[PDB]
Amino acid sequence: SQLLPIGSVVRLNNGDVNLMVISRYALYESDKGVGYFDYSACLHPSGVINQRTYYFNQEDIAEVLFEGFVNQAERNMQQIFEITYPHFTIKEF
Amino acid sequence: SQLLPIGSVVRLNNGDVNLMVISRYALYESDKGVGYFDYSACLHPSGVINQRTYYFNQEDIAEVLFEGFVNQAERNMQQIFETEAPNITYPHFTIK
Amino acid sequence: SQLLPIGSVVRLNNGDVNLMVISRYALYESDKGVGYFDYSACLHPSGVINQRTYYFNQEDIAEVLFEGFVNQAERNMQQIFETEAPNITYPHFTIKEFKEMND
Amino acid sequence: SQLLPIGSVVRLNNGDVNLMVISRYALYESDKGVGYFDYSACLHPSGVINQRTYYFNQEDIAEVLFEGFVNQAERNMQQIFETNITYPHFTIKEFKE
Repeated sequence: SQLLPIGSVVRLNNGDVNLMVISRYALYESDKGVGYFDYSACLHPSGVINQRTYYFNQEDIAEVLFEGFVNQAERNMQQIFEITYPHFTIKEF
Repeated sequence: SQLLPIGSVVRLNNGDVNLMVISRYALYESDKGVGYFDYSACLHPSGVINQRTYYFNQEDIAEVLFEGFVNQAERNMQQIFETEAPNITYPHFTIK
Repeated sequence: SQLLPIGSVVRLNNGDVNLMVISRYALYESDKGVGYFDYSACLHPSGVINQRTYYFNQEDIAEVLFEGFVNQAERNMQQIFETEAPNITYPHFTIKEFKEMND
Repeated sequence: SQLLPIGSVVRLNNGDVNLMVISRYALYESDKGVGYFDYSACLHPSGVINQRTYYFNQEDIAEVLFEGFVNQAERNMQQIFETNITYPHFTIKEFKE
């Protein structure tokens, strides 16, 4: 249960806007190649109003402002969670 | 605060999946033209791992399983949502 | 038809790159709330190889280099633009209100 | 100098709506892995209003209703493009859902 559920609202260590988790273990094509982050996020509370997705990891989260829905499906999902692509950092993003 | 905040999880009438709200007053273009749906959502808890985006209105919601975050940023958008709601020129699409 | 159709390539005032309109009346979430710009734009001719989106208003266009497709679908949308333009409740953001990159 | 420039509005085979080219040689992640298409596009004339992105190849185009802006920058880019992504070339079948 190390990963946050989707809908969780967080703030990064160096950020003035709030993000909301929309996926876990999201892939990201980059100049180095196709890697993976821990989370993909949108801007809160505007939401998905464009194609701009934000990527970060748990180390980048400064404060979990709110945690998403955690029913038995989310509990079973994180159990299945516990990627061959490289692990990217926000600097790479 | 008539519209649910993003991150809320609901289920539509005769719906077989749990949908998590990701945007509100989402514009949708069809063959008829361009209209708006009250909400936009993705699958929970799988999330936005693809691009299968779901669109519905408030009258299509059967059960509100979870309510999203409500901070001061969300409260201010709800102030805009009251004045904007009766002034939306875009047509209102439906699921039917 | 005050707003340009999507695909229009313009150069902004004090600009350093070419931008193609990819949306009209785009919402922008800032640290001072959510507002709207007249256009959102990507880079020309590179396109959307990354997510470095540009935002501006009609008063920021220095020169319109190219106009996009104008079909009946685009004409039907401009019919909604004229009526909704004095009815947008969202606050009108300006480029000066934020960091003016590539400007 | 064969790829359509950005801003080109086309209709695909059995395409119920028109799409505007927003980028060329775009990577897309499928079950097989990371593959590339000839084009990535948004809906027309709504533009990029969400995270939805439409990917297709040149063989899927039924009609080019309109071609985007072409200048020496686009000509030099097409010359550069003619001058291979080392990725599998995906088809519109990878987008089953």
